[PDB]
Amino acid sequence: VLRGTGHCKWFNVRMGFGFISMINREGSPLDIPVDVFVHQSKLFMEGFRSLKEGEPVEFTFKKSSKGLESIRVTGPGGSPCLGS
Repeated sequence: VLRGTGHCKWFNVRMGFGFISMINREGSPLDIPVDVFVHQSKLFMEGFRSLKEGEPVEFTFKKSSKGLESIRVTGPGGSPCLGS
């Protein structure tokens, strides 16, 4: 279980998932961003779960055979995500 921070790259509510651009990993700025998969079920917020393109996020994630995958995604300071 690693942590990172960055921003929603895209999120498609019809698909129920999207990607986060990670720009900081384990507390270190990255020289090139790396994307992280995010499914609606992992979004920390009340009511309908989505992300808005560009919204800033903090998250835990893991490695898998299908790229990096988020475990739990919040807005800044662990606050709820905003969504679209």
